Amino acid sequence: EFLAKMTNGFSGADLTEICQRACKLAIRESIESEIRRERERQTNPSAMEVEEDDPVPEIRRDHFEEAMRFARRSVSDNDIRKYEMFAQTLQQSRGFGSFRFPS
Amino acid sequence: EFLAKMTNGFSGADLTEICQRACKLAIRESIESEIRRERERQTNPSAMEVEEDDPVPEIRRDHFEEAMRFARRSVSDNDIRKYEMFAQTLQQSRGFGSFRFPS
Repeated sequence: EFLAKMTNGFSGADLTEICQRACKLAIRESIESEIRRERERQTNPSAMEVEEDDPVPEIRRDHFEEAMRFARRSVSDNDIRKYEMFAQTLQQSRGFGSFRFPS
Repeated sequence: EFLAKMTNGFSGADLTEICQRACKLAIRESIESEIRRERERQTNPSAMEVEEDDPVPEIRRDHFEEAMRFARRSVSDNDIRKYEMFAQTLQQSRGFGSFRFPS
């Protein structure tokens, strides 16, 4: 809900990217963990991995807060202004309005 | 009031003409009467003009109904459409609308 009143003029095809961006960032943190989990120096067989790491089982908040910094509105202000000018080029009761019938 | 809901898209400078048109038509009927009032044939001095004619002491309805037939809208539909497009080129809350404050 905080993402709602922060992204005002974003199109629907744009905030479907920032969740794919935060997904991509969390996969980057997961493979980052799995490239150093097997990189154990003085790898003792004692104290086995019966407790798993499980570093990122879901998207955290700072993944969103980092992926949100690359947000970008696709449509400009000049094209939403173009479609509003097309809505008024369309009629939408282009005329009198608010009349009544004789008794 | 019947002239109101009959002249819809007339400008204010246009129905100030049709009352000058009905005035001009009633003056035409008044001088029409005064060009035949003094044109009495077999003009007897008996039965004097102690009762005046007074043919048109005000504008009648058919003066309006005849002058209304030469009504003409000055502004077109393309220029009222131009000013509405200028109203939307103007902002008039060109944006979000309808937000609230946190509790």
